Order: sequence, then structure tokens, then C-alpha cells
Amino acid sequence: HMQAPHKEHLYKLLVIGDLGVGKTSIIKRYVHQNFSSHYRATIGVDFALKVLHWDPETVVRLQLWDIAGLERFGNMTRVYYREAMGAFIVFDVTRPATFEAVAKWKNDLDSKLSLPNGKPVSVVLLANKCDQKMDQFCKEHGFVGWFETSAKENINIDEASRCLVKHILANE
Ligand SMILES: Nc1nc2c(ncn2[C@@H]2O[C@H](COP(=O)(O)OP(=O)(O)OP(=O)(O)O)[C@@H](O)[C@H]2O)c(=O)[nH]1
Ligand SMILES: [Mg+2]
Repeated sequence: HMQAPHKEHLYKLLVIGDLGVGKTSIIKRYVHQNFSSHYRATIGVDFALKVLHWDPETVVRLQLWDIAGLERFGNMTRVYYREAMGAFIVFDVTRPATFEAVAKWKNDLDSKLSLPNGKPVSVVLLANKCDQKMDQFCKEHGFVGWFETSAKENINIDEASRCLVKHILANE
């Protein structure tokens, strides 16, 4: 006797934000349980896979697209965004200018990507490096929620991803 296979959801998720805010470190902590203090800049886009045992009958596979910080100044984001179901937009709490870039990334995303029915994709805001007004910002810029995160100390990355996936499931 075999047990029945689990239902599966496969989601391509974007991780965007300006240089050095911690996008790659968030993904590396989430998927590989690892962190590095050395800064190695992403070139173009890198990828990582997260398998989530969502509930006893369900598996969620996340294809994470780790986009480099300078790409909002290029012309590749529309290609990079294609077929994504959700995104994290990231800034660095220690460098407030990176918060000002959050709206630029959000407008870039919303102008180049929408769900098949025309609804904008689910987006969660990550205030990263928290180891070192937000509600109003999320309501005014169309975010489903926000979290203080730390790739170094592993704070709220699991929680923020679960929040994003919950919203994606609810809007399919
Ligand atoms: N203290 C602290 N440092 C962090 C955290 N996350 C990332 N860093 C550091 O911030 C620097 C930049 O991290 P990256 O993950 O490479 O940032 P990025 O957004 O991927 O940068 P680009 O790929 O160039 O756009 C690295 O030195 C990391 O060690 C964090 O949560 N806390
Ligand atoms: Mg990177």
C-alpha cells in the first residue's frame, strides 16, 4: 500500500532591491542555512530552489530568481520577471536611501508584470539587516505585508515567505 502523492504548487518568486541590501544573503540563508559576511555582487540573475512541506497534503516548490541590484537601470527586468507569481522587495535598514528605491522597483515590477487575470502580483517588503510608517507604506504601495529580516541571524525569512505564499494561494 502506497500513500497518495501530495498536491504541488510551483511558484517562480522574484527577489529585487538595490545593491547590497542583502537579496542573495536572504536566499542563501533560506535555502542553504548559510551566511557569509563577504560581499560578492550578483551578475545578472542567479537561481535557487526551496521545497516547502506546506501542509500534510501539499508541497510548494519555490523557484527563486535572485536579480542583481543594478538591473532596474538595464533593460532585462521584463524578461526576468516573466511568469513570476510573487516577489520580495528588499532594502537595508542601515542605509535609508535603499528604502527610497523600493518604490522604483515596485513600479518597475507592476509596469512589466501582472497575474494572468490582470491583478498585480503579491509582493512582500523585507527590511533587511535588522540585526543592525511601514504599515502605511505597504497600504499605499500595494504590498501584502512587511517584515524586519536578518540573513545573518535568520530572523523572519521563513515567516515572510510563508506570508507571501499564503497570499499567492489565496489569489489563484
Ligand atoms: N549584518 C547583516 N549583514 C547582511 C545581512 N544580509 C546581507 N548582509 C551583508 O550585506 C552585504 C551584501 O549582501 P548581498 O546578499 O550580497 O546583497 P545583494 O542585495 O545580493 O547585492 P547585489 O547582488 O550586488 O545586488 C554582504 O556583505 C552581506 O554579508 C544581514 O541580514 N545582516
Ligand atoms: Mg546579490
